[PDB]
Amino acid sequence: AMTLSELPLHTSAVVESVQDLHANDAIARRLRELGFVKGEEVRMVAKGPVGGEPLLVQVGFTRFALRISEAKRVVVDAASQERRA
Amino acid sequence: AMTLSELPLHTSAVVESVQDLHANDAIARRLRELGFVKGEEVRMVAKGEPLLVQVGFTRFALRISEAKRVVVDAASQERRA
Ligand SMILES: [Cl-]
Ligand SMILES: [Cl-]
Ligand SMILES: [Cl-]
Ligand SMILES: [Cl-]
Ligand SMILES: [Cl-]
Ligand SMILES: [Zn+2]
Ligand SMILES: [Zn+2]
Ligand SMILES: [Zn+2]
Ligand SMILES: [Zn+2]
Repeated sequence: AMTLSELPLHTSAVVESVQDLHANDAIARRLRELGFVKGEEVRMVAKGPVGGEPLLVQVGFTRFALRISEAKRVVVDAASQERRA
Repeated sequence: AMTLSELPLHTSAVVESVQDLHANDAIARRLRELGFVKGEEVRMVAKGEPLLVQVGFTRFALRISEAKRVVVDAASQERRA
């Protein structure tokens, strides 16, 4: 499945779910609590793919800095991708 | 391959290497610089998160994704007090 860690710059996508990386995943839990839920749009604002980290992503009107390991928990719908040019 | 994230509580093991999770892995580079090198002994002192691991006289509080990068020798495991 495509994850947020692979979302190209200036591109939005619809969140499908947030998958635990391991048992009792506090990071995954925190992401869900912050708005990363099925049906909501998330966009890659800066850094990543390429460039490096952190990945600056936006949900609603709030921006978060995520390591690739953190963004990889968020599964997005690849066919919902749209370039915000 | 056995990783530090799998080292049981109060058990020690010898580091084999540090594996990148992705290309251009800065965290992996930091671990290598921190002393997680081939031949060094690492001990799981607190949990089995956070995973508190000790190298020498330094205690590192690692998350599982960070510890999973550190590969250890399975035959080198030792139960400690
Ligand atoms: Cl976590
Ligand atoms: Cl990462
Ligand atoms: Cl990194
Ligand atoms: Cl983790
Ligand atoms: Cl990480
Ligand atoms: Zn993929
Ligand atoms: Zn990274
Ligand atoms: Zn740090
Ligand atoms: Zn974790």
